[PDB]
Amino acid sequence: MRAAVVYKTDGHVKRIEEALKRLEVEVELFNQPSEELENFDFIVSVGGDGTILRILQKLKRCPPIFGINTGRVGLLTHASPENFEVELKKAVEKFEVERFPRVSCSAMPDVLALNEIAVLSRKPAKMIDVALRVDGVEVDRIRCDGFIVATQIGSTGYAFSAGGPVVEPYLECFILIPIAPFRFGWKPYVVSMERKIEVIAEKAIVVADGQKSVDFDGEITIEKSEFPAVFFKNEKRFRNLFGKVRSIG
Amino acid sequence: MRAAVVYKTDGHVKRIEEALKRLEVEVELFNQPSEELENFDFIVSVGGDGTILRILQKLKRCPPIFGINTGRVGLLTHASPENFEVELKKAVEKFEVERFPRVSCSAMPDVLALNEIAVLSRKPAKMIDVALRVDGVEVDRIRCDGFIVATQIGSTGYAFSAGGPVVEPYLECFILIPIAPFRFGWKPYVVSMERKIEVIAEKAIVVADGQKSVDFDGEITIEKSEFPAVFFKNEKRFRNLFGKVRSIG
Amino acid sequence: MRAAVVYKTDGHVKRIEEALKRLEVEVELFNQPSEELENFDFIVSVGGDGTILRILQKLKRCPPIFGINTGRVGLLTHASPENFEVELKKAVEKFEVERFPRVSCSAMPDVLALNEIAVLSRKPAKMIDVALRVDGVEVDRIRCDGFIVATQIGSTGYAFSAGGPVVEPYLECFILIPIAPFRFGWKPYVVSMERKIEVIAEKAIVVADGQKSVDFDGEITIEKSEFPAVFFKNEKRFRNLFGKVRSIG
Amino acid sequence: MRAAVVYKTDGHVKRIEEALKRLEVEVELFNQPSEELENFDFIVSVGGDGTILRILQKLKRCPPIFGINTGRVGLLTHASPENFEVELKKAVEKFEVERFPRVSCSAMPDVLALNEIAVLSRKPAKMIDVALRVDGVEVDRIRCDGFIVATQIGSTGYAFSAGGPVVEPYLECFILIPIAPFRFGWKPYVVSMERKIEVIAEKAIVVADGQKSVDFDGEITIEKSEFPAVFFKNEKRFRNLFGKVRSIG
Ligand SMILES: NC(=O)c1ccc[n+]([C@@H]2O[C@H](COP(=O)([O-])OP(=O)(O)OC[C@H]3O[C@@H](n4cnc5c(N)ncnc54)[C@H](OP(=O)(O)O)[C@@H]3O)[C@@H](O)[C@H]2O)c1
Ligand SMILES: NC(=O)c1ccc[n+]([C@@H]2O[C@H](COP(=O)([O-])OP(=O)(O)OC[C@H]3O[C@@H](n4cnc5c(N)ncnc54)[C@H](OP(=O)(O)O)[C@@H]3O)[C@@H](O)[C@H]2O)c1
Ligand SMILES: NC(=O)c1ccc[n+]([C@@H]2O[C@H](COP(=O)([O-])OP(=O)(O)OC[C@H]3O[C@@H](n4cnc5c(N)ncnc54)[C@H](OP(=O)(O)O)[C@@H]3O)[C@@H](O)[C@H]2O)c1
Ligand SMILES: NC(=O)c1ccc[n+]([C@@H]2O[C@H](COP(=O)([O-])OP(=O)(O)OC[C@H]3O[C@@H](n4cnc5c(N)ncnc54)[C@H](OP(=O)(O)O)[C@@H]3O)[C@@H](O)[C@H]2O)c1
Repeated sequence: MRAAVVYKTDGHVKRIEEALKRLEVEVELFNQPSEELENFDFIVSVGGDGTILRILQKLKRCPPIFGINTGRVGLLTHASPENFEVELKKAVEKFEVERFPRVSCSAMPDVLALNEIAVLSRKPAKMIDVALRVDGVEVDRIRCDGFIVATQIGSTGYAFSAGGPVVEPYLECFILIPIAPFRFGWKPYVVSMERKIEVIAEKAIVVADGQKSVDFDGEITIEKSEFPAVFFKNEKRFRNLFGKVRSIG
Repeated sequence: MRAAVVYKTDGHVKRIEEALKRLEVEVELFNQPSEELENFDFIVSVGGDGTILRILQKLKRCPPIFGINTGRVGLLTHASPENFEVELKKAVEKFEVERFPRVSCSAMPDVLALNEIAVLSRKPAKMIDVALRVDGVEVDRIRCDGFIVATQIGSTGYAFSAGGPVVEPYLECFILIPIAPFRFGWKPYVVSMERKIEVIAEKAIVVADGQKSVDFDGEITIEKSEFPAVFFKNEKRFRNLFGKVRSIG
Repeated sequence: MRAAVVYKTDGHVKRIEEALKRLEVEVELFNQPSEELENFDFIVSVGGDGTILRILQKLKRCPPIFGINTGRVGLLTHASPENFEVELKKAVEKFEVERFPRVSCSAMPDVLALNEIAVLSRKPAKMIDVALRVDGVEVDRIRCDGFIVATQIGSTGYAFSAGGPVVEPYLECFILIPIAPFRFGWKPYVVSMERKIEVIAEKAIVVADGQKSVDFDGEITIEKSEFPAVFFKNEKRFRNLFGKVRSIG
Repeated sequence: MRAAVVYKTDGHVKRIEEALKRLEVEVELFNQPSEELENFDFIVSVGGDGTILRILQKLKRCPPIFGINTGRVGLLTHASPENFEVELKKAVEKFEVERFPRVSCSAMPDVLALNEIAVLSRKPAKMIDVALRVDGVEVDRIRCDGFIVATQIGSTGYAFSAGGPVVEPYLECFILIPIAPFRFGWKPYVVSMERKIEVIAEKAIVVADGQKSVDFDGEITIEKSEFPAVFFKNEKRFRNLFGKVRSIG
């Protein structure tokens, strides 16, 4: 059984490597994400949530991810440098896995997103007229700095800052919310993730998980992909959710 | 086949009779909701969403409800007097039904709520210290005027005014949100409606769908019941939601 | 020179007496607010902002107030038990005074409010239809749990929880904001404090600084009074503002 | 008495020309704003609030402005095509003036802003770390898509969409609010326009009234300038505000 250790800075890589060693696991260190990662039994992320997002941009089929939070808040991580040994041991031996859906939009067919797909204007300080449709029905048209289509996992990211609700990890759904909407009233919409999202806009740009982006004009489609992000089951995922959220910043 | 027609004011009760008559349906009239409605094939509600809420408070087993919106906005209704005869026939003929979960708290053992269970302070202009727990884990503790535990159907009611998100009718869940929270940061939480909610508060009052209340001191649990609200299927429920919401007043 | 010392609990009332001693000031201890306080050169509040709100309720003319916060946050206080001495001496010796307007409403002529005048429904969990006029012009009609009319000082109290903006102490103005407004869109309005505020509501109750209330039906008017609250000049009032607000709860 | 008529389209230029001729006012046509407008007794704007903003960009000394609204909502406007002839005559005959402050940025020494000075990220979908100080005191530090420093006039513009409050036209003040702030809690701040604002951020751009922008790295300061925007007094500005704000989109 071999595993890949991905890291941003040399942080705690030494000890993490030795721990995987004592658990008799072959190790291969990575300076940065690479599609080569698909060829392992599981991955150990060392950094933050951003690290895990970058790792997932290289994966289609996804081996179990165990994340180590090196910073402040880690909604996607399993432990910190302080207790990764105990947890890693439990994860690597119990080998219970857990899945969360990933999305894709027609403008970038090969990209998958865990947090969200954002439609922003190309120039800063410029609005865009965005039309929104889901399962064919026109649900709204609004002028804003951009529009967010996020998963429940994304509810704590960009959507959160736009004023969105925090949604439980285990409740699948889309969160449609505008960024700086110019209208008297507006509300975030929470709909089923089985539905098809269509966003219509001119002189815009699509961004997925803040990584890959492509300029586009007209209309794009967003739906649930077939390749979820996979992690080892975090027994306290729900419990930690509320505490981690109050410390965001 | 027999149907009970419940009305707020006897303004159209005649036309409706001469319509259920044409459809060969035995008809009975009730000026005020009653446990007897439980002995009919279906119920016709004349008035507003409130009318429907008042009817439900009398039903454990719930015959299919066909609502005729008397006024402005009716998220729970099926048509207005301007076209009820048409939509009524399609409903009675196809007889396709739809169900939405109802909840109950321990303070009032036999009452069901379609919108929410709200916990407010007994005296106006006075705060209460509220503690929240779902499935055992402590999720929050905050000072506020009150706290709402709503279903997705209630996401457009009291919860909406407290700044909650608009949630699709076909996505089951709990919107947990405070009313006038006295704290720098706060967010609504959307969790699976399969979980157990617990609200701990002193000098408080519990209200179900705005109909039945009762004072309580301490803990009360809220959870999904076995007796849903049953309505005739509304083929356009999803599309008409966004429109009706923007006109809420 | 004699000064009154008001306290809720026996907290640090001792050392505070001994400090006013070394400053050659005559002391008079009060277990609770009294209209008597008007006959002093200055008052020393020992408790919190609530304590100061309760003291001001019994003062038409207001001798300089010096607050000591034994609580968590005190936007109206000058020091904590840890440094009241140094600050008390500076205040009493330099004796520089600062003033903030107080408001009064027609329903309760003799009452003055430093934070706000709030219009709430008599029964909890019930909305009230509120009409708002400023200087005779109609500004808004809305359904809500209540409606707040606050000063810049109250901007961090009830109005804050209703979603209002924090206004610095030295910018005189009114903050009009509803509690749980039942409407798609709504915004807090910030108008000049020289204007006449008019609130029309049935089955309501008016409250001033959360201390005095009167049931009322019809229309009440609110405007700037002639008896400001008077405190010793607080040099760091402004810079302290932003830190104290983030800790509110 | 000579006046310049600035228009965005051939619209009602003809009828406006006869209207002024019929008033013994010498007129001149301008397709696009010019620094020459400073050489007229008054200016007639045809278009929307944007037209007015673009005209102000070329004026230090500001001759009175009369606005005719082509669009749907014009908070800076005076009349619509349907009745400009009437209002125009009352304006030009009474010649009553009204002034509103414009602020200036240190990154663009000669530009004036009526709505706001906004600091945004250079790249879309990228946050910037923004530090805020007013009158030399540290007020906040937050990660966001941007930050807005608006005047009461701008409170209905960008600040509005960022979730800021509605501040009446006659209450001079600054509105400090972030765009898509990534933090659990946050509040818009309203401070006196006599204070000095300082925004600190790297890899950012400053935009004035959404017209002129420059890249900056470090610290910029914003203060009230000496060159106000001037308009013919709008008798119903205060009452029309609430109506216009509720129709924004
Ligand atoms: N709020 C905003 O203004 C804003 C702007 C752009 C992008 N974003 C979010 O960040 C992602 C793209 O990031 P980026 O490459 O531009 O920069 P980062 O990834 O440089 O910035 C994103 C920040 O958000 C944290 N984060 C990411 N996903 C999160 C989640 N689900 N819940 C809570 N925090 C989360 C990151 O992890 P840390 O613990 O690991 O460091 C980091 O602090 C998007 O998926 C989007 O959700 C937010
Ligand atoms: N926003 C608030 O401040 C507030 C305060 C108390 C109660 N409520 C809500 O009203 C219910 C209690 O009713 P009540 O006897 O006090 O007064 P009503 O029932 O007198 O008032 C409730 C108002 O909300 C509308 N409504 C009801 N259920 C709704 C839903 N699921 N989505 C959108 N609108 C809905 C009703 O419409 P119809 O008659 O008009 O057609 C009615 O206009 C609760 O379930 C709660 O959700 C809201
Ligand atoms: N946010 C809400 O939901 C809510 C509900 C009702 C009343 N209030 C406010 O409470 C006051 C009525 O007093 P009460 O007898 O009901 O309660 P308290 O005064 O029993 O409770 C009020 C709480 O608010 C704090 N507070 C008071 N004035 C403040 C101000 N100007 N800025 C920031 N915090 C302030 C108090 O601080 P200390 O701990 O220092 O006393 C206390 O924690 C009114 O001024 C009203 O604005 C707020
Ligand atoms: N909310 C947002 O996302 C956003 C984004 C960028 C800029 N803005 C605002 O627009 C200005 C820059 O203009 P721009 O070149 O980007 O495009 P515009 O000027 O093309 O767009 C601005 C829109 O806002 C309206 N507007 C302008 N000033 C206003 C004010 N003081 N109060 C209420 N509405 C106002 C305009 O009205 P008319 O159609 O009648 O001219 C127009 O619809 C800035 O001063 C800023 O306040 C807002």
